Amino acid sequence: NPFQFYLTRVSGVKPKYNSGALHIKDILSPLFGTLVSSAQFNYCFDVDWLVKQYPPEFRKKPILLVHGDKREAKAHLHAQAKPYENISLCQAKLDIAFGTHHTKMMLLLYEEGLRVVIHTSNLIHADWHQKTQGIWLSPLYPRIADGTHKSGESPTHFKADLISYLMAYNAPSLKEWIDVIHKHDLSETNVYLIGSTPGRFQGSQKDNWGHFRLKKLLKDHASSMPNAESWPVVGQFSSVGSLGADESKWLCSEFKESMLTLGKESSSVPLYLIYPSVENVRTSLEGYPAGGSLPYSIQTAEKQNWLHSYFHKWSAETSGRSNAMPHIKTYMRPSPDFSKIAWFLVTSANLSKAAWGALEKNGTQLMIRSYELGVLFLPSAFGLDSFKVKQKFFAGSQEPMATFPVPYDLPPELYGSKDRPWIWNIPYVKAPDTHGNMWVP
Ligand SMILES: O=P(O)(O)c1ccc(Nc2c(-c3ccccc3)nc3ccccn23)cc1
Repeated sequence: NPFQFYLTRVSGVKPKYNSGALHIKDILSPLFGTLVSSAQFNYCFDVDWLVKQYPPEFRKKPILLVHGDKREAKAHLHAQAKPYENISLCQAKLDIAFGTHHTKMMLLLYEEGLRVVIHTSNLIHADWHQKTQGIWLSPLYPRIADGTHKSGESPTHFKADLISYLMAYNAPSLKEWIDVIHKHDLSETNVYLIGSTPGRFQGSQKDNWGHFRLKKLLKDHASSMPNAESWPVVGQFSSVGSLGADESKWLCSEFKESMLTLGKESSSVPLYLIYPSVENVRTSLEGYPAGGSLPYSIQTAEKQNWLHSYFHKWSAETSGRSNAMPHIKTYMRPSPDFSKIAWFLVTSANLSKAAWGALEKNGTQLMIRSYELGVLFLPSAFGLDSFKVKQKFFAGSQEPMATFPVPYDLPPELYGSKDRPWIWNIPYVKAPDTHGNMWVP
């Protein structure tokens, strides 16, 4: 397949639903390359667990942890890392309040080349155990020969765009990785990078990041079709920020407007949001503890009850993962009958202004609080007008280079009248979960 989009392994499901899924130990195995060094961009790290995921023969190779922790949290991460002299740390600057470093990415330097992994899992055991998570695996990028002058650039501009993303950190450890990337040929890359970095972007930088980056790519590299107003937008996420007192403040104004863009010419578009209900969490493989990875607070939720009328249950029979709670985030543009999609994005970005950006200064400036990263699959980058949707995620299609593996069921199913969104800081004591327990925060 050309897409190289994988789910993580889920413990406990039938083997047929893990055939072609990847565990972290698979990604780091010597079969993927002879490791020289690596960078692990993430939010949360269990360092002892992380080192054990590397092959024994690679556990002393240099590792850079790129994180956003401050104050006592930074001290704790440093203390986790101090027993391993091969581990260095980069604290990503977060100079706007309430910002986070959420990007999940591995840079893997090998004797044979370079690989980039952009994915959705924290580097802790629980995120790779029984959750639905997404992975994009780059090709093995070969080194450009000493003395050869070539760009190594792809038609999607991925190499320069990944360097631009890393440049935003202004970090010496990441300039070293920028120089590694310069020395490699990334021209086979068929996805577009969509990043968020903290800042206030105007003018020539407005389109670099967040939802304006998405808009710009959709304007330049997608085509509008007849009855485009009938093609829904689907967003699927594991956390919800404060979106405002009604849908016009952000969600259905600037955010939906960027996501419905197609092509360069100048809304009734249905918007489906997929987010686990309480019942989804209760009956999940993990039970109520899965809700510790579904941060949606009651203080935020009670200020935006209008939002929950957009909410659809998690369902993933197609991948055997209805009970594997989602920590993947995805956004896509299906056709009215959900048989095709115009594009697909897998990203770290949840449904929040901090992640996607909020317009300021009379619509002239996009303000972003966090670091995020995802990859966009556009049909034009594969020589296609649209992607067919794969009927069964792990099955064998007649045209695998069309046929995009959407990991959950379409159409999404609206919450029922008795469903409620998972809210992680109130108790649930009416019905026990799959392990016999209640939820008492
Ligand atoms: O639907 P199928 O293809 O007929 C089918 C496939 C597998 C099984 N049994 C089964 C399971 C399992 C069964 C239920 C739920 C979770 C895991 N795990 C293993 C591992 C090795 C061998 C068998 N295993 C039964 C029927």
